[PDB]
Amino acid sequence: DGDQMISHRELWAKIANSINDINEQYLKVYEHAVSSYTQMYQDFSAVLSSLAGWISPGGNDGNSVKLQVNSLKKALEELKEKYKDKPLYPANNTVSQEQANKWLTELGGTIGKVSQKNGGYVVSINMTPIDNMLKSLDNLGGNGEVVLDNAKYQAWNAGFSAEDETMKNNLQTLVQKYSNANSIFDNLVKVLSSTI
Amino acid sequence: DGDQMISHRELWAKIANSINDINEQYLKVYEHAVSSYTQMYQDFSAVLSSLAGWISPGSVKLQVNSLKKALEELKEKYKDKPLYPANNTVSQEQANKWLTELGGTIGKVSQKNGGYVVSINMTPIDNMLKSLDNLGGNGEVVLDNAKYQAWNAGFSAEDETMKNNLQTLVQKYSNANSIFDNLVKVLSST
Repeated sequence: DGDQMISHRELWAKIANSINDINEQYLKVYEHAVSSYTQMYQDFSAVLSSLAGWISPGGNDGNSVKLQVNSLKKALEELKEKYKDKPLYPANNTVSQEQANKWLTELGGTIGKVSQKNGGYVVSINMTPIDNMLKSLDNLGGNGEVVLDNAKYQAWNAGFSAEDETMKNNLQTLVQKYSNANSIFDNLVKVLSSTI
Repeated sequence: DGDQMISHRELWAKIANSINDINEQYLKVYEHAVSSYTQMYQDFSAVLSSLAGWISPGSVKLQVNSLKKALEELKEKYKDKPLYPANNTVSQEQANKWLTELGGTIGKVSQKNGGYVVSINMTPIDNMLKSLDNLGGNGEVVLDNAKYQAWNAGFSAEDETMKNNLQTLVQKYSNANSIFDNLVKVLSST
């Protein structure tokens, strides 16, 4: 109904109510999701740095690689256990199942995963790239340091860097979605100051 | 002021005026800048599609004068085909607003007259012309195999910058439509 009148003063408060609702239920949700994933990937970036001390030349001739997988497996698993309790959304407590499912679609099923903490749910960080690394590590043969000829170190590192490339692509699109979310908020502010 | 009454009908009109303004002043500006830069690179493929015939054994010999006549023609065709605005000029303050939005790597603020435009940054085309210079030669050059790889690597690096310059603009434009789409959605039903 277009005849419904509203004061300029009532309109200012309704705008400030909608803006605050958006920043609280959309902007700050997107920012913390980006926040949690960079810090997750930053800790994984610390394991790639420590990977240098876990790979040295080995073998009879010396062309091969001697990767201590137990040290690398230990670091990737501690990274998993660190972020079981650090979800993308929400930042505090839990929310309903459909609220966790609504923000799973908005963020992406690849980046996040809906989990129940008993009663309430969260959108936890999807650790599929890390878990894919661990089982490929688990299949390398032996339960310790493995001598990897350049042909089969070629195959493992190609898949290891791919799961690393996945988390970067995941972080890139999460950063881009937050960039557009801030731009939608910015435009939504200018469109409403247009009324006065 | 604060006590003046407004109808829901008047609010719809003030919002439709802004969505129209955003389409004319933001989306269609992106649509033209993407197209104008796309036409240039598609024309740059000329010096590219002719590179194979301009290379032959000598060592390696390269027709630099032909490789240079075509690049200097590419700058002439887009000397006055700017990225923003599509027509006439704008303010310099208005032009710098879009130079930052599109990045100083693809745009370049120029003073056409009293007004300003954001022209296409032909620095990669300039970069290749200056290294085609340093090669020397009467009009055709014969190069050591070590330069031809050194030169062809840096030349293809300038083409790779224009390729990444284009798709970066293509994704910035597609994200602009994504912002406009969701901007209407939350406004269509707040």
